[PDB]
Amino acid sequence: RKIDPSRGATLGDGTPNDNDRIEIGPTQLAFSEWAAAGLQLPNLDRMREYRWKRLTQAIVDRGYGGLLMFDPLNIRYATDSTNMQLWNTHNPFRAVLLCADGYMVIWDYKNSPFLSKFNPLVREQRSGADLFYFDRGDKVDVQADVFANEVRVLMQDHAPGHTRLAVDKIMLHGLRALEAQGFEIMEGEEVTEKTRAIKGPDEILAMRCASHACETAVAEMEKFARAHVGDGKTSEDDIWAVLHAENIKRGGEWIETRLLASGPRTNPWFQECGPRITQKNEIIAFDTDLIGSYGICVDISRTWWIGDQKPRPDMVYAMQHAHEHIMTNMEMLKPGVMIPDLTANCHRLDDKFQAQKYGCLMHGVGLCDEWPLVAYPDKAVPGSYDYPLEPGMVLCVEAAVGEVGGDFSIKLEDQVLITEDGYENLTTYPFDAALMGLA
Amino acid sequence: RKIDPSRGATLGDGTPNDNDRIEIGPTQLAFSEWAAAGLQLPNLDRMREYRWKRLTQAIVDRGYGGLLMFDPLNIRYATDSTNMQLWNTHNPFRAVLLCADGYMVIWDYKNSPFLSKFNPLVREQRSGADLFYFDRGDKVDVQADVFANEVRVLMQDHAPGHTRLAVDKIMLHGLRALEAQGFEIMEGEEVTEKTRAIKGPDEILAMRCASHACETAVAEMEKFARAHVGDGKTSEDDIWAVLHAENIKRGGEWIETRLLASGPRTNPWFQECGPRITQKNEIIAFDTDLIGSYGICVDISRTWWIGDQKPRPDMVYAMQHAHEHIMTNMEMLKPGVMIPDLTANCHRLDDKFQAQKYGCLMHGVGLCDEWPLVAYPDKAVPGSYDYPLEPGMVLCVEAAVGEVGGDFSIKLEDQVLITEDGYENLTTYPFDAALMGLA
Ligand SMILES: [Fe+3]
Ligand SMILES: [Fe+3]
Ligand SMILES: [Fe+3]
Ligand SMILES: [Fe+3]
Repeated sequence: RKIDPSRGATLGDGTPNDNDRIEIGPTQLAFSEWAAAGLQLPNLDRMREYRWKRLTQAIVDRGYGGLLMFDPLNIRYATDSTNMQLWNTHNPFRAVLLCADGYMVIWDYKNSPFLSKFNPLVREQRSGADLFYFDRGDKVDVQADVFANEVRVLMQDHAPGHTRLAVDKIMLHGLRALEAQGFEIMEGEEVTEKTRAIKGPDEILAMRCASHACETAVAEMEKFARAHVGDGKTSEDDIWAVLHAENIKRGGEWIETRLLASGPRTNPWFQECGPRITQKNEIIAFDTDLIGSYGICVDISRTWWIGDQKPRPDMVYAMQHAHEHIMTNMEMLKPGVMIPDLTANCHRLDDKFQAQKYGCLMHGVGLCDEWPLVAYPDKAVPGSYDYPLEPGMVLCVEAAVGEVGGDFSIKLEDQVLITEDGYENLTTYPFDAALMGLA
Repeated sequence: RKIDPSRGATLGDGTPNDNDRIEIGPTQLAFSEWAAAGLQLPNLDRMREYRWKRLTQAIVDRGYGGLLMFDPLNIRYATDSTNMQLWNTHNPFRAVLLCADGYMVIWDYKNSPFLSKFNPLVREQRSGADLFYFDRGDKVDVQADVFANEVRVLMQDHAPGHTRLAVDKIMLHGLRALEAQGFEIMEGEEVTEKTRAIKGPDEILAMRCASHACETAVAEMEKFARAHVGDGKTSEDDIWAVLHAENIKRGGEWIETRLLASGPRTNPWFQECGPRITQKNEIIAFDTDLIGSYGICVDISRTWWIGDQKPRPDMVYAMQHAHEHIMTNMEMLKPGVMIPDLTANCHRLDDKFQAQKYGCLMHGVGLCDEWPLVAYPDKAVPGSYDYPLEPGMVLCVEAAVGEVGGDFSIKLEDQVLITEDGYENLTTYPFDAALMGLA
């Protein structure tokens, strides 16, 4: 019956206290750690209502009649319902229509209409939005017309007079079928990215929980790495596997990249975690890029020195330079600052680090990496992100620091909330004391 | 610095014996187990040439000038190059163009041109194919035109006279820009799915290795589950986490679904792995849906009974029925058989299992789930997959067996190669003896 005997009919996040329920979420392990940490749990019903209201408002503000979503991350934002998320990312079997009057319909996997029933804001569970060759072979086009006619009828009933339908991403068969029904297809991502960019109070609570769980998982990985690196057998993959397992054990969902590398494989950055046998007296740098508990992305980066010797002075300087970079850049953060002014006033990396610097100095984060992208001045494009920061935005602040042809790089990154009058760094994970020149 | 001291300049798959190399792949753990199991390793160079030749021929055969791929799994097929695959699945930053003359170009993440340089069949490494709102904000359109003009010039030089460009999936800004350059956009998935459907000799060797690694990882998971289920603490997530870690430790890449469930959460099927505390004397059913070593998908399902008591008779019957289903259907497999004849002649499940049966009785598999999909008679669509099986195809054979309103389901699934004369079941994982009604 109850999954948590110490509680009544509901868990702390308001969901049912029922070991046999369909809905998943954080494990008892995660909840125990969070309670011991004194973290306030999100109320999921209020969270789901917040997102839905805000997304509906976004449609209305643009004078659109609706938004059609095939990206599982947008579907997750709109409904909080998951279904084979990773398979869904490259197999578009799922769709959500949200109309300007708030009416929301999901076309789900035929076999699994029950996966969104926990959210009453999802008014209908249908099927048949899977318009790709694996699922339908030479008969995609017939179903594309069935599906587009369904969307037409829903829009006639729930957004009469509107011809503009925003779509995040759709297969060409789907696009043509919708256009044949008389829709003008608008850019759906411009709707979803800007909506998702402002977190409500429950999303922020959810993120604090996910962040705590992610930092716990990383601490397990550090413990494992410092204990086993340089034993002649332990690989990058061995270390990284710890993060995978500890995330899953806390109700997390997946990891977006393979960004953990050791020794000379840290420079250039973006070499992937693999079989390399790790060594004593070497750098290990990683980036969590992690979809964690409550489906919230925790995106932080740390660089470790592991060995009996001291790190080289150039490693210490680089680490200190990287730290100075993100602390200076996050100090720019407060409501009302224009994104291009972040670009213009950002901390200046030394010349020898300019060539291999990161693809941005900041980016948004929520269910994954999100709008905005804050480019360095030499890559920034005029008229691309002319908007101010607002309370409720969350930005990761980045530093990649390495020389061309060098044998190491530093990667640091913290996750930062915009508050009413400034910012709050959510990330508490320590910086390697030897690399920081403190030890 | 060799990663394998017992070898010369190359590893057994022909790749460099170099601990510090960029290229990732199977771990020393995986290679060690495969050697002990007596498995011949693929030659990756010949594998990569096989795929590239076959895909180029597919373009030529259709009278197209090129194939443009944004799906990371098609990119993986064409180049064997990974780059944040999971991030890529829902962030289309990457693109590969293959022209009718075999000329092949990748547009990669700006910061990482080196990630595909190990494959000399990739002739150029460019950037700027990232046409989505996160990456470019309100200036996607400008870059979409830059990108489309580059594709035009390449097609002019390497497929002159062709206007037909196959595209698997592209953002609408990209579609509009390509059509503005005079391209007729063809269905790219019809090209990629049919090409990937036939595995060459080295791909089959890679799949044998991946299958062995995955089966090893599942055996670790089974050991964990049988030792810890019913301790009042161990969750579905705890058990599943073992598969995650053991896959990563062997050079695997990710898991596509969350299909592991315990007790009453197995019925209906497609309930996701979650926080449920597992119980003694209960069914656990799961589906690996796993992207494993060498990036090969291993897609198998097993159902376990764990407890001091015997399974109920209806459980044993359902298991035997499920096993009979896949063995009977698998027996249909040999070259020349038309896919809808598989549909027409499949084993018939008992009436009480029909309503909740699986979405297909078979589907292709390679780098992930692939064409064809073999539907049950009541879902099959005429003219959707009118094609014969061929040697080198690999099909998973499925069984979901459960009653409406029931408190358990069985899920069984094996991965089967089509041979010159018939079939070869690649899957050797045991079936639960107690559920099979054996002492
Ligand atoms: Fe990151
Ligand atoms: Fe980041
Ligand atoms: Fe499966
Ligand atoms: Fe399958």
